[PDB]
Amino acid sequence: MGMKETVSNIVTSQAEKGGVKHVYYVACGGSYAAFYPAKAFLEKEAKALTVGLYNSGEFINNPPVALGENAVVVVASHKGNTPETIKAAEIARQHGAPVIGLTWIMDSPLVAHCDYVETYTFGDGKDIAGEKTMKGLLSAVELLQQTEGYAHYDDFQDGVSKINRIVWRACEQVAERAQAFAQEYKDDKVIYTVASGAGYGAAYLQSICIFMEMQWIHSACIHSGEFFHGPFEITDANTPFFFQFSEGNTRAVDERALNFLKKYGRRIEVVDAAALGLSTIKTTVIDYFNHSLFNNVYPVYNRALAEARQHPLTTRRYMWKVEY
Amino acid sequence: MGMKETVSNIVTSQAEKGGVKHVYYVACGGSYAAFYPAKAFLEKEAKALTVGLYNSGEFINNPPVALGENAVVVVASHKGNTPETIKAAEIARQHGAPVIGLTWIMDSPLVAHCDYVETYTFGDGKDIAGEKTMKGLLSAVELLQQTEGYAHYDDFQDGVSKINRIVWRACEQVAERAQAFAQEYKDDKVIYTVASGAGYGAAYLQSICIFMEMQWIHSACIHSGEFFHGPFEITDANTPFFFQFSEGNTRAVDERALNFLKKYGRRIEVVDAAALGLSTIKTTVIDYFNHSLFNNVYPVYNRALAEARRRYMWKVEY
Ligand SMILES: [Mg+2]
Ligand SMILES: [Mg+2]
Repeated sequence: MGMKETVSNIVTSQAEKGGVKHVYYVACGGSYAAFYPAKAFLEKEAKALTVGLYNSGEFINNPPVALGENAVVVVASHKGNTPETIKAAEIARQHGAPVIGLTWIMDSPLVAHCDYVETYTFGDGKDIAGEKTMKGLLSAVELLQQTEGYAHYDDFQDGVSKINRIVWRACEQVAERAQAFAQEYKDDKVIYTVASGAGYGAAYLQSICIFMEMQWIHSACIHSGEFFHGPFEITDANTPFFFQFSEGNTRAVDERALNFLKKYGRRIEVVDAAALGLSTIKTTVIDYFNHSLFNNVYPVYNRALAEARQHPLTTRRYMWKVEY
Repeated sequence: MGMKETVSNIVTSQAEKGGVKHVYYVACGGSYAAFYPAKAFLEKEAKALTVGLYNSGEFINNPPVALGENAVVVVASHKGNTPETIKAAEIARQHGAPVIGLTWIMDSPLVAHCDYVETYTFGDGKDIAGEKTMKGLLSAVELLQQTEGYAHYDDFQDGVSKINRIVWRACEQVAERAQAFAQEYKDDKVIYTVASGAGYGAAYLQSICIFMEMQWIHSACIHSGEFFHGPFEITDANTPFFFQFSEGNTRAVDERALNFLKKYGRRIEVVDAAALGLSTIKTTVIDYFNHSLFNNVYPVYNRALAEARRRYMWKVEY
């Protein structure tokens, strides 16, 4: 790891200042959700490190008081020119926090405001062990490991060594179902997403990818636990559900939600990490690999849906500059 | 006992165990959203205390390793019978974490599983200074004050002393707009909510109230700062936006998002904290009072909407 080395440098420099006590992940768009696994990892595993996950806009208007020499700030920007994210790195450096930047473009303006820069694999055919989300997690595993010890580091590196094969085989495996999925939902206008736990970020991104295909109403990305309380999303609209079924410690919540939806006869596309072979990653760390699986399989489904859908030229279609 | 005394007993009791290092807020449904401000408070203000906000089902299936003698867990259930929340209190005591319970029902099962119980004001004419969201926050302000010190404790107490009158006055103030809102939106099926910062919880809860009236599609509750980066929730559905315009540190984020929506000719109902008298609270602490304000003014709009308008008969968990 580049990350192992980076964190080792940071842990050395800040020792005299009282150590790393706080980690802040800061990004917008698809870079924000990509750090959700790092946030979930530190919340689950840490005893003496705090973690905060911020949109760049909220961070620079309302930075925490702990921002200082005992904080590390990890910023991400695919192209390295998001103005709010650059200001975050700058505000961090002016408070004496070391900044790690994550970017595809090493020339970018962002780089000039980072103490350390890490890049990632990108595009069709990429190695998943080196992708943006995995680098964000590796920052968290190395900060924990090098400050207080991480009981399951070797299981984790075992996981990193398996995820790429798992994902490539999963994408092949969903191909026929994706086609059928496309025919079944090509005439819907709105679809809900459901998820829980450390892969939720991937579901949130998928909810926005569906929105970008369907372009009608941006629907709620429902946490699985929330069906059992108060209102639930079953009405005369007959909206279908795109259901992220996780491996790991929140699988029991997901199963309870899936059974609920089944008792109401809903239309549900289930995408099950267990059915896609995640289960060879050990129980200790499998929660943290859900995101990399789903986020790299959903494009197969999204491509099929797009291709199954053609629009009259009388229908206005929208495009955006989306932040990877 | 009240929060000040309850926290003193905890600091005393965990003194010889390493003291209190982590706070977990754990609830479901409306009680989850109600602890958003507490979480926001500790993440902004604490240098040495960690904070987590969990739904009970998540917490009981995936509890943090730091759950133990240096954690305080604050659980809330209005009727004190939500099973997941009770299980959360029990798991927390079994790990040796002091458990503070918030409930309206003082003989609920939940009380059997907490070390301390606090209650709150509820119902029309309640004192806002004692409402559930405010006891959540006060738990956080006392935890911070008695462990680490808090620079704005007195400003905070001042805010607490003002919020009741601010709220009941704002309720009267919006009454006529609420009627006009109900007429402009009575034929819509879906409406988005938009908010930022320490009061996001109240917008989330409003998203759920709108859906309970409209009963078509549960739409996104949009963070203001996500309208700076595409994609944007602007389509030919022409969905309107119920916009929570906060006072305090993220008011500039809100203002940018509102100007964007205006530039796009969207249909927007603006509820503005600065228009509704919140600005009497010191800017050092005003972020934390947005929730109490919006949460208590929304009902006026919601009742007007329902009046102006087979049904699903969902019950809310307060
Ligand atoms: Mg629900
Ligand atoms: Mg956006």
